Amino acid sequence: NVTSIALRAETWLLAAWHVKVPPMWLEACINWIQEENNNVNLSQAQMNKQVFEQWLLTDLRDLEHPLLPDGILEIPKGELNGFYALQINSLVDVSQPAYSQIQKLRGKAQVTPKPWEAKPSRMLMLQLTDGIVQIQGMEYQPIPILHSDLPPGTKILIYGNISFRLGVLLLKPENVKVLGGEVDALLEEYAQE
Repeated sequence: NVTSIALRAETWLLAAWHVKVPPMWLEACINWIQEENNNVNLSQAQMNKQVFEQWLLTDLRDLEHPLLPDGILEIPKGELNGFYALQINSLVDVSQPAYSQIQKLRGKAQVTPKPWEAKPSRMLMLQLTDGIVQIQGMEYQPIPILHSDLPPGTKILIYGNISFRLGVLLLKPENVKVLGGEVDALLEEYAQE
């Protein structure tokens, strides 16, 4: 009964959202959901939905379930292929701060060229994790769906062919989908700074 529920929920999580979870966490999650709803007989569809929502609010470190390939941090330059439903511990634009510093360092008939210099585009740097390893994700090309206010713990789907350099993923719009969620436990950490 319970294992059947777990197997169907696990298949659904992977099939629908590319989410991968440890069986021990999953069965405990199902038990917890039944005890919360005071209902032992929720439909599979409703159980699937609530399990996914619990996952979105879960700190991936709790799962102790590796997602990323072993050796991504050791290869100086390469490409990552696959679907990874990861977690954003935090993010910040690194472009504006660097540009700012440079500006200060910049300053410190007759015609004079005044060669247009547009504002360097936003550069979001994400501190990512699958709960086991931590890696960085750079906004290599504009990715509007991402923004500096996404809460710590936000779950994000990283997929396709992704180039990486020195432990940093060079993310492009076609490699990202925001799944949402947040980790309350983490919101307490970064909201202090």
